[PDB]
Amino acid sequence: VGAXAXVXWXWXWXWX
Amino acid sequence: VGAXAXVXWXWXWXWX
Ligand SMILES: [K+]
Ligand SMILES: [K+]
Ligand SMILES: [K+]
Repeated sequence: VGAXAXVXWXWXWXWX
Repeated sequence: VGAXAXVXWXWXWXWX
């Protein structure tokens, strides 16, 4: 849990 | 739904 790549909030593919 | 900012796969804070 923290910052980097995977899932959660930020930049990439999913929902606005 | 698609690319840009929000929730889902990619970079920023969460899990992975
Ligand atoms: K992430
Ligand atoms: K999106
Ligand atoms: K995201």
